[PDB]
Amino acid sequence: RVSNIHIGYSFPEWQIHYSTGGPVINPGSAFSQAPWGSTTEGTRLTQGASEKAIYDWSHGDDQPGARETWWQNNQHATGQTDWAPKNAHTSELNNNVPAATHFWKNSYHNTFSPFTAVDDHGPQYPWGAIWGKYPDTTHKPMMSAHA
Amino acid sequence: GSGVGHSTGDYNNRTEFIYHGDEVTIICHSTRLVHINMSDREDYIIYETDRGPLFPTTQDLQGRDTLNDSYHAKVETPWKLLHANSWGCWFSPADFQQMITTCRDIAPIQMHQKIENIVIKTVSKTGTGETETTNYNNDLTALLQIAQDNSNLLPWAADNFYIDSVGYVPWRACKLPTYCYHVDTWNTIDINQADTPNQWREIKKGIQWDNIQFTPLETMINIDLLRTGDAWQSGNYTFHTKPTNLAYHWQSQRHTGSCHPTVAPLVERGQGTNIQSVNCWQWGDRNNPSSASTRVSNIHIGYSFPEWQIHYSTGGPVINPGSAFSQAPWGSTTEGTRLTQGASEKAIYDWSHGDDQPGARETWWQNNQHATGQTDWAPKNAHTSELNNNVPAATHFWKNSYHNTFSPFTAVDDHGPQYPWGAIWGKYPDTTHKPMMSAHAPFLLHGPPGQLFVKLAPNYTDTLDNGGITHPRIVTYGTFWWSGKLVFKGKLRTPRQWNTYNLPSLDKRETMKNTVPNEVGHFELPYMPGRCLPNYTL
Amino acid sequence: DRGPLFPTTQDLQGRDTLNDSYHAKVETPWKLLHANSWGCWFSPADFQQMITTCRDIAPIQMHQKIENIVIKTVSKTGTGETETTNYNNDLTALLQIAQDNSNLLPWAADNFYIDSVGYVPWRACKLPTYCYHVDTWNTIDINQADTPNQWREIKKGIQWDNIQFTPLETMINIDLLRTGDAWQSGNYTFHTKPTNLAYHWQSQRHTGSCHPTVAPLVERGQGTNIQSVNCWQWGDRNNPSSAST
Amino acid sequence: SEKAIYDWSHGDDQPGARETWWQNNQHATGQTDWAPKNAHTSELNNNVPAATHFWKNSYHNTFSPFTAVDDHGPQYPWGAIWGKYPDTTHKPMMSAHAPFLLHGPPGQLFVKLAPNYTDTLDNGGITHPRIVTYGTFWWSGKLVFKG
Amino acid sequence: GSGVGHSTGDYNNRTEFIYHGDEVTIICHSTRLVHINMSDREDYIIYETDRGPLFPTTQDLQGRDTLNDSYHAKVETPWKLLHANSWGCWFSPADFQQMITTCRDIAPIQMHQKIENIVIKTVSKTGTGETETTNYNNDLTALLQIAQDNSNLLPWAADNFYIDSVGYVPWRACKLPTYCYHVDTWNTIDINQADTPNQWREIKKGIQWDNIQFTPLETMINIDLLRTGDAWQSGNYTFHTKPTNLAYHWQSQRHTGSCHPTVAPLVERGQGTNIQSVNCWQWGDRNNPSSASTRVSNIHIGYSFPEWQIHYSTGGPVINPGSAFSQAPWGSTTEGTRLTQGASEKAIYDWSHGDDQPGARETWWQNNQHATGQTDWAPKNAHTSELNNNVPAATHFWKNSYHNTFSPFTAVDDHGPQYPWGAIWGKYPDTTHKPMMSAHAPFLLHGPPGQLFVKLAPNYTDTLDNGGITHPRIVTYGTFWWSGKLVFKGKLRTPRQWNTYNLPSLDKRETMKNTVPNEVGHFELPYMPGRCLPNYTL
Repeated sequence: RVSNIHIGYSFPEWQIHYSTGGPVINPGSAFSQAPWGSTTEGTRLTQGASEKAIYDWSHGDDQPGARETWWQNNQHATGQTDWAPKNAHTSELNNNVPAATHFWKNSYHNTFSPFTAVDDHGPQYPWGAIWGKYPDTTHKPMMSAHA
Repeated sequence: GSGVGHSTGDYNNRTEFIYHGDEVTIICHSTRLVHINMSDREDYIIYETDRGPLFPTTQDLQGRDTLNDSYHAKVETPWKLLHANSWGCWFSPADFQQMITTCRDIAPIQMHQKIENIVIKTVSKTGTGETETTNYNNDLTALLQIAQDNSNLLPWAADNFYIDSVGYVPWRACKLPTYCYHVDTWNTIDINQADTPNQWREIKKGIQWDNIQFTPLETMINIDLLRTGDAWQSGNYTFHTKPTNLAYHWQSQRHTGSCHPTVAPLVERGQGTNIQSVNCWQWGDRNNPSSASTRVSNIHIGYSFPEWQIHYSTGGPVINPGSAFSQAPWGSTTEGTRLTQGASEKAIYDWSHGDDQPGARETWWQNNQHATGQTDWAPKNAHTSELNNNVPAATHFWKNSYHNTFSPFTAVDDHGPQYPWGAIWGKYPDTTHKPMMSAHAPFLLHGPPGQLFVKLAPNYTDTLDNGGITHPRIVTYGTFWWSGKLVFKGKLRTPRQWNTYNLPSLDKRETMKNTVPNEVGHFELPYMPGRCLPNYTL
Repeated sequence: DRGPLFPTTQDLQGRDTLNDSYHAKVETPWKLLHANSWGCWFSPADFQQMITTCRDIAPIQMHQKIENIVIKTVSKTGTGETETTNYNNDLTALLQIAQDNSNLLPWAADNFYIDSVGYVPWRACKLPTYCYHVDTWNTIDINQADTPNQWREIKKGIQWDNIQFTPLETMINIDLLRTGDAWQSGNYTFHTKPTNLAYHWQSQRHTGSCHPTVAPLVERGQGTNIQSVNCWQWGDRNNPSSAST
Repeated sequence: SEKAIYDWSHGDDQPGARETWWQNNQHATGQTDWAPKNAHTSELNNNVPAATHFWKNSYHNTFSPFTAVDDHGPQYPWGAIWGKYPDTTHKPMMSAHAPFLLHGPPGQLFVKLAPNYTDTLDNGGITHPRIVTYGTFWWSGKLVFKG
Repeated sequence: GSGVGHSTGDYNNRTEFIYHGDEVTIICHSTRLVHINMSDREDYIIYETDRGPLFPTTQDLQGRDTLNDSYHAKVETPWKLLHANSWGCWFSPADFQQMITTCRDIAPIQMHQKIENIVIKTVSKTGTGETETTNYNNDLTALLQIAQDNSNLLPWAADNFYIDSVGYVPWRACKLPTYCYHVDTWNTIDINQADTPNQWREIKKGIQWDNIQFTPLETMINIDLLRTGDAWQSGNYTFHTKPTNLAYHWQSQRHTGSCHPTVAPLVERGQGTNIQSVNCWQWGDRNNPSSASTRVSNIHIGYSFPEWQIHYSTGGPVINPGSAFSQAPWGSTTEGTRLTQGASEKAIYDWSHGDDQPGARETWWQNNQHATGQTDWAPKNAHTSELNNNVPAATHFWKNSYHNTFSPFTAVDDHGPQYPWGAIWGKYPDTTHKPMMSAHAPFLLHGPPGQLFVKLAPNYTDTLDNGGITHPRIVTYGTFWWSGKLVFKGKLRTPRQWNTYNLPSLDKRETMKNTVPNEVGHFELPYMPGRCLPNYTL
């Protein structure tokens, strides 16, 4: 049914950009893999632009001389979850059900469009950065991937 | 005076066009009689739904059939929702033609609305058997209760996406849809599986109860109780938005800018020749040939998108729309082969909304046929590795791909207003990134016009026991008169060309006699696009 | 016509169809004069002066003039071999000038064909003729269901029903000038943003805090990345914690 | 990358021929992202991906809300200084050639010689000869920049 | 400054639409380049003319062929006449569409005009044989002489009935017709004779010399001599007239008033039945049946006239027009059988006026096809002696008569404006009884806009002898730029109906591509009627 906007967008993930400085990750949008069966214990699905913090005794860690890891799947954001292997597209949208041909299951594409409403990570305690810096470029980013 | 026997309002449904230099002010009046009856229950309820019709129970279509899922979970309220959001509510067919002929762009300015001439009465069946007699007699002391939600505390259900609104025809009575809104539920269908391909399976299905949000209207907003002699005023509402363009754009990326230098033809019906060697900016490392196909440009008009993109979300599968464009250049026609590819859309509507006969639903499929400059259809595009004087090889050329070419350079354009059935306005989501443009309603609002809820207060019998088991109530219905005024402003249109235009008419699929009433009074409102006249983009 | 090097055959199976210049225009008797280009306003040393000494720049205001108008006619009396031509003034003759301020006419001065006033100040210049596109469908199908590795044209031609034809005479006021009078543009003020005159060399791995390392002890020695550090990593990954992720 | 084709009237050495200058944009190395060289993998964790779950050769559009990017900038001699926005609901975010996009661009200036007819113009349309005429005028302009 | 090398004017040809509430102000600018050359002679002359082509020299068609007489007698003057009277002069096709779409009625308000940028030059042929060379070189001292006739002392020749006016296309050069006017002559042809029937004979033919009136312009009005550096102003002219209605009327005498009482149909596609016994005013002594055919009415719409009425006058045979109406209800069609009966008219026009190709003349026959309410065609009417409950006998009924039913009761309606070629205004005759309405031009004026005369002063050689035999003069021609501004005012039109209109377009006989220029630049202006939209009369 028609709608004015779309919530979320697929992105090739994890996108490895080989740049002039070296390979990097190009992030996708933040979302929870919980609707798809992800859990901290058991099978972990990293797909949601999840991130891990590595920290030591000086920053919020229990014992000296070791580093502790906290992996945050962003588990409360379930409305934004769009994961490209699960999406499909068909050629014609009508009263007929598509054929085996004219249906494409497995593609990875970037659906970010003028219609997409999306949402960022937000503040992460303790370890998240509060602020960040814009680059000076003709096109500034629309939103931040961490801070 | 005021009381039982004095009328609280009058009937005004008519439009006004105020012309001053380079400015048009349209004042739309709409008055409708609304037939309301007692709620199915006095309680809020929350329930899951079935999948829907034509959802697969088997693997035989191997998942391609799962687009049919309507499954969801809602909280249904005793309240009814009354909104005017649609074009056919405010305009008659001749008023909308007047607007789209004489105006360049338009925006809504301010709005207010009223409810008055409230009548409530009860049904008493004394028939006691065959040849049964019913009596309809007033309850002078009885309450219609009205709640306007100004601060938008309640979830937004009035988007006109189910075309449930006040009627289009002024002299007919109307009925309101029941208000209800979604609750959090996971619906995740896996059509692509590692172990077992060509299968579909549901991973997580059900209501998520832990964080569920349940909001009654009683706790959120003040409710006004009205009797037969008093009336209700909305107050003024002011839109904050941008005008929408009433002209369609025919120019593609090769219809804009300076055209390639040519040698004019000497005779009649002769064609010019492109000069081979010219000064040009070319893309890539290419001088030969320097052609209009490859030359630099500041912008690009249109973008490809995977279409139709089926997004399997936490709530279920959805369509992720592409840009609106006409498939006519590729041979699409309403009759014959239909190409749905342009982000086309169909309206389903009934006798209450612009339909000819009662008891049936009519369908209007709009291919957006005037927008031919924006048309970009991914199977037809290609890409090559090197752009130079050489023609690419079989390798280094990719024909069939589906990609999203939306970039910083793309200039694109929306659907625009659709008469009768299109929504006038819509609501932004609150997210860090707001959408750049709307896929249906021409105007997205941060605060949209407040939602207006209407309900009949219950009339109990004498047997209410406080225990909960027996709370009968006497059958009751009511009617009230809804008035509203919406003001638009726009820019006056003047001829930019020598030759005559094609002024907005009736789509070839419609004829004039089906627009006017019948021997029995049946007629349907015609379709008109909000953009019926061409103009230059750049 | 299509243009040079457009395929007439299927031998290159559609890959050759990028060469299409086909279009449809309305050509006007008017000539177009614009200064839009960098080489018009700056000399090579002036542009070097600017890009050396400035961070960013934007245009502010502009005006222009036309004057010292001379019009004359050609008279060939030669009547055969050893032909003589005479160039003599018409004192009463008109140059007509139209400035389009409200942008009612289609926009043809983009400098994409590099047709502009000359770059060299001491040389004479000639203007391109003004013309603009009309609505036409050109749709080539290089990807077909029935017959692959083919190309076919679906819709080709001018769309006459809604066509727009705008003369300058009806849209804008035209000024007629004789040899003694001159023409002024009036002032024009740009509204825009500055553009940055510095290029950026930093990639996504040249920005931000660099990975912690152990500095080299000797000359031409290279530092070593510390294996275990505090970091924010993408995904569920501590090992290795690298500048890549 | 883009190439300019220009003649003696515009910055060219010899008359009667056209010269070509291909500009690879060679100073902008930080922005370089070339799709055949990028890759994406399914899971990002301490494990190295398998042969499956790694996709080398794809071509996708990674433009996202997070991307900071940068345009061509001014090109001497031949680059356009300004350009025109299209009127559409979504205006482009940045220009692919001219450094400055304008809503109203500088007005277009049109020039024509009025016709000088002979005495034989017949009003019928068949014969309207006109005497061969040419002209010269001097164009002056002043453009002000600030930076 | 001013002199040889300074231009005296600028080119403005464009229209402006000023909208204020219920009022429209249209300001039309028109500027044209006029090519003028030396007069055929510097003297006035007076001469008779031949009959014309296809006039009978024999009795074989027994007089029916004598309608072809063009015979007359004129006084031809060296002056040329320049008038803007026509619709196609002031409006472009899109401007006229804008007007007739958005306005109810309109009238011209004020007008002024100019002449400037005067160039005069001479032709010198030195070729002296084959391969001849001509030189075109300025005479800086030479005179264009201009005479505006404000008081209307000269006979009125600018009626645009020969469609000789300033050109319709702004970018093309124009040429003026020579001014000349009739002198008194008797032409009387007798097609009905007592002695010898089925013959034709001329009684009195020739110029009547005794009372003849000969008026030069030199004696009547002041003449302005202009050189290349000076320019000419008209002064302001103000029209005094009434607006003309831009809506056509479809209602006949049986489409007006209260309709006969009927019983509505119960089903779909059923038709109602007229109630047999009703209260009515009937004509005559008649109650049975009381039918919509016979019932009283205050007025009558339309009148029959003998048509085509050929009036044999003292000047020759003429057509006496009937009222304008459509023959479409009777089965007339442009293709197929054409019925000319409605006071229809044809325009003959050339490349200079709205025609596609040079060297040929194109014809447009306008049946007035939107006016169907006024249609009264005498062969179809009948009359009977008694009007009562009895049906008339074979006697007392007259079928085939041709009579003029114009009466005090008749309401009738004129042609209205015809684009491009119709005259805007006309001139009243001075007679004791002025006509009630016009047969062509929408506006009849007492003082019409003054006639403007233009002439090149003669350039003699040195051989002028004062004896009259030798007065050679050097071949000279000129060009000047004519500017004018005509202001119109009218009433804004608003929708009176629910359903959409048919907005003014292009006649089925025209297509859009013939309106726009060609590969070689050939195009023709489309026909539009000034009344393209319906409205209720009474």
